[PDB]
Amino acid sequence: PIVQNLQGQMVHQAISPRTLNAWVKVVEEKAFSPEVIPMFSALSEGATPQDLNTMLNTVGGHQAAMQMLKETINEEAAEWDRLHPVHAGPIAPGQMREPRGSDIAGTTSTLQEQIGWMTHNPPIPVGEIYKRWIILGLNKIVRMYSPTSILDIRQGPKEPFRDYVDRFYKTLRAEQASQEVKNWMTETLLVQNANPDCKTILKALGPGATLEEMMTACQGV
Repeated sequence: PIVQNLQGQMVHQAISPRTLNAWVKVVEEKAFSPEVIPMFSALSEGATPQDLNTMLNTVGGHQAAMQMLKETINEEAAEWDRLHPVHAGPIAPGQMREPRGSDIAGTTSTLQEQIGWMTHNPPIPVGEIYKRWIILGLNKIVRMYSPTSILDIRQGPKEPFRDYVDRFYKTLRAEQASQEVKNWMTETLLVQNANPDCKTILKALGPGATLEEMMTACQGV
């Protein structure tokens, strides 16, 4: 964010690696929970647009979510521009050119410009404005969740467990997800999503049941 020199200038300080590591941990752990939003807001306190983009690049592997954020950001930026039309005239020595939507998203603006806007009297709070757009995006992401690409693969009441396993793994293989997410899918979701009768059998197996043991256990259930 922004800090003052002993020589009095407002200068930029990169987000701490510990704040960044915390944010990446929140996303890893709190998948798409409403809980992500309040955390994002706490962790991004004081952030310039550059800092906010830094936080997002850190969780960019979530491509479907990043795509949703992009569309929200483009939409809000477009409305900002409608409300804040470009004015071609000269800028008075005591005025400051207003930011465009892309300046707020950090795309067409420099850190120096972001800081100049943020610390003006009164501010042009481009960090807070961009943060609101991101939050609009995050809310849309959580609200949409209720996915189908794995989560809605459920064993049928009369489905042979070997067929369910096949469907599950086929769906799994076609996804673009990190390995740690896929590991949770194979080790816990598969049982989680088995039918009532198979799940009860599966949950009564030992600590280290192999998938072949699982299929043996649930055969004709």
